[PDB]
Amino acid sequence: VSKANVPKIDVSPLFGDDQAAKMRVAQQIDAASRDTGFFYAVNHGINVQRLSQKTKEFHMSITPEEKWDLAIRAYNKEHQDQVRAGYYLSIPGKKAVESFCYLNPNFTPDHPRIQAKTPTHEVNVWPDETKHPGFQDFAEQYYWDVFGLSSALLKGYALALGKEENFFARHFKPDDTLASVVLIRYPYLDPYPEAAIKTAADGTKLSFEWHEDVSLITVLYQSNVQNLQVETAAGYQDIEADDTGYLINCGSYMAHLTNNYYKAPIHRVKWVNAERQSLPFFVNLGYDSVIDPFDPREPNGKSDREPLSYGDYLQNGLVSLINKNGQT
Ligand SMILES: CC(C)[C@@H](NC(=O)[C@H](CS)NC(=O)CCC[C@H](N)C(=O)O)C(=O)O
Ligand SMILES: [Fe+3]
Repeated sequence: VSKANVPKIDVSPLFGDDQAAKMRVAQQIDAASRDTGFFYAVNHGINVQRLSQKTKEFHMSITPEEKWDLAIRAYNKEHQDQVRAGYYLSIPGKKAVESFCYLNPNFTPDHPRIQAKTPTHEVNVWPDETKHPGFQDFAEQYYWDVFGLSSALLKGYALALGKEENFFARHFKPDDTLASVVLIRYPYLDPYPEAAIKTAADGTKLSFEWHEDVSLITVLYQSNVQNLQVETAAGYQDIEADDTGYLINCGSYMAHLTNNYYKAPIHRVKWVNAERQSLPFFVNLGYDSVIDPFDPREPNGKSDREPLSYGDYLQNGLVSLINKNGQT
């Protein structure tokens, strides 16, 4: 098994006003997006230290009672409004991973999308503050820290594609973004239940099967345990871990709107028996956001693809990923 070329790109110019330096970042984003589809964003300005410090613990201190009380509807029929946000329980002997998903903190009962009961919008659920002091504050703060990094990255992608820097970011707004954070725990287990291990066609033991991400881009922090592989024509290649950087890739909404010029890389999660964290931020637009497709391979830039509303894209994609790769 070979190793994927995953360049480390200093993204710090994307926060500044040196326009040629921003173009030199954009060139690197373009090159990576046309190669394996992954890069590490470094010099990103976020305190990923601990982000990790916490997150395993939140993880290491929630009880079964609290898990049921926060569980999504797949695990708790009483919680019919929790499709996306809440706790995703492990099933000892069967399913090792567990996770906690939250959405835009601005989705409250006052928000018109909550009032209208629009699909994919939910009010976040949180544990008791006294049992988990500082957790909600940390998690909401983190959402906006990674929102800020993601905005800057979106400026890089726009410039890489020959657009003005706000081409994507103008649709990525605190008042309506459908972006989500997931705090994932992958446990060490001895014995590890074979029922929680999948076998790929090529024989590789996996925790999560091949997929394209449902996102515009995905902005991922993981602890220092190698696990991800990306598909290339020559087969799957290992993505090296880097617990100081953010691993970035495009999702299928980007592939759609660029006429597949920036493909959504197919990737999977190898099985590794080690305690680790996987903390994605899925960069989603607003429910009504529409980006007009274009084809940067064509002299006239024109695409015949239909502009997709982001919310309907997300509703279709999240359901499809559950059906194909299982309830997480
Ligand atoms: C590699 C990570 C992205 C992580 N995988 C994942 O998070 C996988 C594949 S991208 N993602 C999902 O299942 C979609 C979660 C969507 C979320 N509940 C929401 O409503 O927005 C892992 O470590 O398994
Ligand atoms: Fe993924």
